Amino acid sequence: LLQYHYDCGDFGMQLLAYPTRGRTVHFKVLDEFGTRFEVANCSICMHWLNTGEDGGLIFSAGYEGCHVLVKDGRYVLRVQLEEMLLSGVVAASYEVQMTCPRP
Amino acid sequence: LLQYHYDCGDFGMQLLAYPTRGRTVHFKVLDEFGTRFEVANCSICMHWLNTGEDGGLIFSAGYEGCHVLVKDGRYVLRVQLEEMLLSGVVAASYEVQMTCPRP
Ligand SMILES: *[C@@H]1O[C@H](CO[C@@H]2O[C@@H](C)[C@@H](O)[C@@H](O)[C@@H]2O)[C@@H](O[C@@H]2O[C@H](CO)[C@@H](O)[C@H](O)[C@H]2NC(C)=O)[C@H](O)[C@H]1NC(C)=O
Ligand SMILES: *[C@@H]1O[C@H](CO[C@@H]2O[C@@H](C)[C@@H](O)[C@@H](O)[C@@H]2O)[C@@H](O[C@@H]2O[C@H](CO)[C@@H](O)[C@H](O)[C@H]2NC(C)=O)[C@H](O)[C@H]1NC(C)=O
Repeated sequence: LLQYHYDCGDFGMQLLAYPTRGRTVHFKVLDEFGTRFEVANCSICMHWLNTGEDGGLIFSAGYEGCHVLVKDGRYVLRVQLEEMLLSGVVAASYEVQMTCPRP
Repeated sequence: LLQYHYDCGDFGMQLLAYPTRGRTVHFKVLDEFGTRFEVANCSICMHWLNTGEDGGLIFSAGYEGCHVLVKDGRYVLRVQLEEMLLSGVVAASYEVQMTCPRP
């Protein structure tokens, strides 16, 4: 499987994913219509992509960033992870709802 | 003064500005509430910043990009240009409404 978890900060949250076997990870943000948006560095939307010292991918998003929605007094962002082979095919896809503050 | 003009393309438009005396140019996109957003490379919003061969700054924006509004069957994007000194102070500010297709 794919190792992932998310942390809640003061001004935003970050999602850390660890792919195996040389695979890569693509993050896609979802809106209320189910449309999928590729995640890239975006200062206007408060989206950022970085690699950790352990070799993991880190997607950090501000609470007031693009497509982060407010429901029941909590920040919620629906992100789908696509774990892919170097050929460009998707090996596995996971969907996670980042809800801050937890639970 | 500051030299600028915009061109209408098929899928988007680009704004070209030419600052003098070593000044720099900052592009800010405006929404309907008057809030000012700094323009940077943003694949999700279809905003891009590049420098031309003549040394000018080029801001290209897709017609379906962020804050591009539809009024009277035309794409309209309100952009404010800040011409600044290397000290960080604003020397001059111009506001332009990019309307495509012209007029
Ligand atoms: C995407 O952008 C990051 C920089 O984003 C920053 O960090 C966020 C938390 C945000 O709040 C701002 O502080 C910053 O804009 C790039 O990251 C750095 O990566 C370069 C390249 O390896 C490295 O030289 C820098 O030292 C890094 N910065 C820090 C503070 O360690 C990142 O490279 C960009 N990614 C792509 C693909 O363009
Ligand atoms: C910001 O991004 C551009 C690349 O954006 C591209 O062009 C747009 C029209 C878009 O539709 C896509 O095709 C692309 O993502 C960067 O530009 C290039 O700049 C580098 C650096 O000088 C150069 O090596 C490349 O050859 C350029 N690409 C081309 C096609 O000429 C630009 O550098 C980025 N700016 C910043 C500040 O990060």
